[PDB]
Amino acid sequence: APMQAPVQAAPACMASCAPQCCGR
Repeated sequence: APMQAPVQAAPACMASCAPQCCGR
């Protein structure tokens, strides 16, 4: 049971397009 880092699910968020593709 290895402890993994959960990914907060973003809404179509991409750095290059962020923070617009991340809505805000």
